Amino acid sequence: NLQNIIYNPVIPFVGTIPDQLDPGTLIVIRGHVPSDADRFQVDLQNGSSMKPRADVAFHFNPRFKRAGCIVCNTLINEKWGREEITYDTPFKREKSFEIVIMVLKDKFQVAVNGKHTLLYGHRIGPEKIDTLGIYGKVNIHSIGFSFSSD
Amino acid sequence: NNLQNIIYNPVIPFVGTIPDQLDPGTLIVIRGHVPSDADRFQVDLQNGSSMKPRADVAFHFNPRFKRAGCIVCNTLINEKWGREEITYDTPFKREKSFEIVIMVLKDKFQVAVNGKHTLLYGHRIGPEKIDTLGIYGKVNIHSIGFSFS
Ligand SMILES: OC[C@H]1O[C@@H](O[C@H]2[C@H](O)[C@@H](O)[C@H](O)O[C@@H]2CO)[C@H](O)[C@@H](O)[C@H]1O
Ligand SMILES: OC[C@H]1O[C@@H](O[C@H]2[C@H](O)[C@@H](O)[C@H](O)O[C@@H]2CO)[C@H](O)[C@@H](O)[C@H]1O
Ligand SMILES: [Cl-]
Ligand SMILES: [Cl-]
Ligand SMILES: [Cl-]
Repeated sequence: NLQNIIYNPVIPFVGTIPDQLDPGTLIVIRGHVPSDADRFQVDLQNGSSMKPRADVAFHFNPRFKRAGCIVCNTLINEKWGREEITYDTPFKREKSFEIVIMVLKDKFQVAVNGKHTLLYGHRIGPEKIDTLGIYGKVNIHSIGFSFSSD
Repeated sequence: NNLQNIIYNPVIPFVGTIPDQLDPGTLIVIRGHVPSDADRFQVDLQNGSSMKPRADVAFHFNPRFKRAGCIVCNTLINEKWGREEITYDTPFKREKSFEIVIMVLKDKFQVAVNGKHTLLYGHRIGPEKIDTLGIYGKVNIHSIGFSFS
């Protein structure tokens, strides 16, 4: 059911999501971490404004320093909320990945390389998300959606 | 019989509490028969048993028998149905017995009937929210049991 919106995008990438993130929607992102990455992020946004910065419903932020971790959070009206830090991370420098974000009624579920990684409860209604951004030190092969509606 | 909380010949419609969480690898095993004149039946994995307002249905597994037959799968959230996922390759038949095995995975249900893979259904509600098994419609149930993880 997977409809890619882009292949091999320049980073940072900001694109419109062409349908609503209804429960059962999948987001699939394939890419590769450069050898000298410190971090990258996948942001599910309400719009693409820079000034002031668009709300980030779901900020998914792998960080590579020390033992590595993933930080998840939400940006509302240019303020970050409570960090949810996952210390069990599958990402590594100079390694390829496939991220699958499953949109559920109450939360996102993320799996990497076919293995569950983390959950993150909705803080912004997922119906408000219309934009996906990818930022930081990462190579992206593809970004696709499997919409519930299709 | 390694199954757990086995019930025979429940009264239909059946609404029962699932006796443990639907963790990955959990099985729900339902043996029964399709009446000769069935239109449809359903197996519903529900968040509670409220009738009004109607409990959320994480997984509605709905064999339909008109025309060439099919299985409709869907989810009910806050009393509204989502987009149907229709399986046209259906193993069910009027007057035929079945054994349904629902395997719960972290990201989907995997359903087999009489030992044959039937369909996949990706989660729309987290399966940890499911505490209730409903069986409704034109169907005969011989047994229900579970294999937990
Ligand atoms: O919360 C996501 C957000 O983190 C910012 O950095 C935080 C940092 O994670 C924390 O350990 C420190 O105590 O506060 C910092 C200031 O906000 C990042 O700057 C931002 O890009 C997001 O990743
Ligand atoms: O989707 C499950 C749901 O279907 C309802 O019937 C649908 C029907 O399948 C569809 O063809 C039509 O467009 O809308 C009907 C109402 O949503 C059933 O009423 C319900 O019991 C479930 O089986
Ligand atoms: Cl940021
Ligand atoms: Cl949920
Ligand atoms: Cl119904």
